Amino acid sequence: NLKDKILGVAKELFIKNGYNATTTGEIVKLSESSKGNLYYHFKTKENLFLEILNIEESKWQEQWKKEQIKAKTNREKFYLYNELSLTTEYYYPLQNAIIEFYTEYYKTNSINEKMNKLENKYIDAYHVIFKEGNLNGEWSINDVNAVSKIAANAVNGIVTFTHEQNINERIKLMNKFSQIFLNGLS
Amino acid sequence: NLKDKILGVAKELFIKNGYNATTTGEIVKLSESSKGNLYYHFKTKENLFLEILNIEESKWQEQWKKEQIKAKTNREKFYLYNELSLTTEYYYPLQNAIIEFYTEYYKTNSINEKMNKLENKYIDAYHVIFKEGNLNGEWSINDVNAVSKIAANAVNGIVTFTHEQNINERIKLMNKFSQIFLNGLS
Ligand SMILES: CCNc1cc2oc3c/c(=[NH+]/CC)c(C)cc-3c(-c3ccccc3C(=O)OCC)c2cc1C
Repeated sequence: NLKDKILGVAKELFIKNGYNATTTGEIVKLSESSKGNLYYHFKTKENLFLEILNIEESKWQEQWKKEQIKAKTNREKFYLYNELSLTTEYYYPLQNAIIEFYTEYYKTNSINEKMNKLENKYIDAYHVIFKEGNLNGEWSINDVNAVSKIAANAVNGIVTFTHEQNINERIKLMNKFSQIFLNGLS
Repeated sequence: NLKDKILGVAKELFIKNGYNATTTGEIVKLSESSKGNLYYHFKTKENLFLEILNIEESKWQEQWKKEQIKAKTNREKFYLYNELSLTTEYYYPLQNAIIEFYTEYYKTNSINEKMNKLENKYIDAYHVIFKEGNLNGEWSINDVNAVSKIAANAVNGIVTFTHEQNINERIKLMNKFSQIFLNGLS
């Protein structure tokens, strides 16, 4: 494909090198397509990167819905989502390029637009879990939105900053966190 | 002193121009030293930088040692420590060079190992809070090493992926997290 085969070459690049580290010159060569091409449906570079973040967020959200069936109660869904977070191939892998990207493009009032666009799509799973858990009487959370943002970010932090200790240790610290957290909601 | 001069000159060089832009040639001349001296003390730019990172972490501790006195209980120190980590990054100078360096040498066996020892120093601040909170029946934690690692990364998450929200909202969410988390230990 075209725009679709570029979005891949980019993803690979942003993940492998970082937001700046990778350039359009690079993208184009390996993607194999005149630069101008990129300019059509991919206005700027933020547009391309912001693009990938959306697809990646969506791919992940989709994977989770197709896997959350294995968790009967919302309590389990909390535990599970946080566990899978550590192993997916989606979105989380380029959380580091997001750190760059923000610091490097953080002074454009276009900053909080698509950038908050994601916030909402990223804390969604938690909103459902807690909301539904509230209905489902698994706990009573007066401020679902606050708790979802906290959980989302706390978890993202655990997945992103412990990227060296052996995988199974991670799975366990994560489960201890999920435990302490939910325990604090009651 | 000349070693100290170099570190000082280099730190400010990193702040203004960032990690990748700062050159050792500039570091050598502005500190009135020499390539050879720089080599003898640090071997490489990467290494000189990690060195600064270590000096900075000690200042942080010294700072924390003087600040925690304002918090009588450990429950209090936890809240206070999480809030300081959030507010200071708003204006920590090197923060950028760090984000820049952090990703550059994030897949490097050598550097990544040294960096992990650096975070360990951060993580200890929590260890102390939890061990002491134990000896005071503020809570009972039988896996302090684990809970410390969780606090650190959870907090880091909240501090890192939340720059779009306004500072009052971020601080409110952080104190809420501290509350939720702390509650899950009783
Ligand atoms: C009141 C003066 N304020 C300070 C504020 C700080 O805010 C920081 C925010 C961050 N924001 C999230 C992306 C990250 C990553 C590191 C920080 C460090 C840090 C940087 C390099 C090497 C060691 C440390 C360090 O302190 O390491 C162990 C504690 C830091 C240090 C001091 C003194």
